[PDB]
Amino acid sequence: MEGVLYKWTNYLTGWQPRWFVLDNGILSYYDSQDKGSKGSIKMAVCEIKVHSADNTRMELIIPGEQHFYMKAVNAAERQRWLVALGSSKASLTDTRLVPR
Repeated sequence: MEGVLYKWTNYLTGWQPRWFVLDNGILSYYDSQDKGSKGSIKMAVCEIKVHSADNTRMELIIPGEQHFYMKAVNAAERQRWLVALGSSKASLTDTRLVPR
């Protein structure tokens, strides 16, 4: 699978588009669909977090190593990425009650 996902940089530069490519359990990310990758992550050790409130955002977390925040172009895209990235994983759902 391949396509654009936005990567959260920081509060100032915010969402920046990158080209992502999933192959053999490795999610690689490039500046543009155009020589070799400029980065990658091992899906095998990665957890994926998604909030019920939002339909495009997702968070990749490598326990003990790091956490990032991604955003698909649209809701349909995100689902597509989720199936590809996480169909083999188990899910754990938590609900939190907070002051209004």
